[PDB]
Amino acid sequence: ERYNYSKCTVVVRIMEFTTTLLNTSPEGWKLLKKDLCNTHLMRVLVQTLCEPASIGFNIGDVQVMAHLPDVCVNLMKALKMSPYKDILETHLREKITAQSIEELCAVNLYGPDAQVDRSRLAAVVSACKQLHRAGLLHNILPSQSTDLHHSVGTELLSLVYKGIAPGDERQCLPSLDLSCKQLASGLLELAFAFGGLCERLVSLLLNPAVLSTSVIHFSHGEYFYSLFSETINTELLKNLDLAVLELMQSSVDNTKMVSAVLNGMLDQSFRERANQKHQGLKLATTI
Repeated sequence: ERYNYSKCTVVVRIMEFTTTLLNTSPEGWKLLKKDLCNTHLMRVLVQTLCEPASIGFNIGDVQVMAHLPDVCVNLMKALKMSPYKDILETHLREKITAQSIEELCAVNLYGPDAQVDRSRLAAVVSACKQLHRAGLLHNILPSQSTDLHHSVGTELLSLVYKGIAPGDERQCLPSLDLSCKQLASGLLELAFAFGGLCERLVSLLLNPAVLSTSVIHFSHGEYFYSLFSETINTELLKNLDLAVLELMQSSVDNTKMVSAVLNGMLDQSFRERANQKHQGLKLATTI
């Protein structure tokens, strides 16, 4: 009860100290050469990022861990804008995230082994979101073959689009718990953390593939959109021009979908008008 909270304070402040000082100095790299031996704290940082409960976070207490990711992101960012990324770029990338990470997590199709899987799934998704927050994610992005970052577009489909569908065996449709809701949202944010997916995304939408059930049939894309509505339409809005042009023109023989998706565009656009005014007027003009 006390040793934890103490050392939690201590790590949080040492991280804060590093970032706000060993970086805010314009020639702080000389200080880095003074605090030369730091690989230790790098691994501590990354262990917190990846498995916070191991160190300090171990309290799980809402006020402290609320600010923990913010500090982590800021420190990560500082290490970006400063040199000495090699230790970052290596010691973080090649250890807490890899290609095999997504597949080796992807194996358990939300199995009854509940207390196990979505744990590390969520750990990874939170961590990667935090990375993108710091925007060092692309350094963890491995080299691919096409402008479309298969790295994450593929995990999109192979985790949800294939994942949500039991049509490969015509078994019972897997109901989603709020656990599944939040996990899916995280995965979607992941997919959308990388530019150049939306076209594939609408392809995943405007697909006349039909799901089976319970005997009724309903278009799989309709399920996918109806379920993850807010995140989808959000991201579609995030690149409104490209999505609009593709929705209009790449789409033929599309009655239900194109309608519904455009309505959703308009809707979730209006839903947030106090937040901004330059988002829908442009959407209106385009469509």
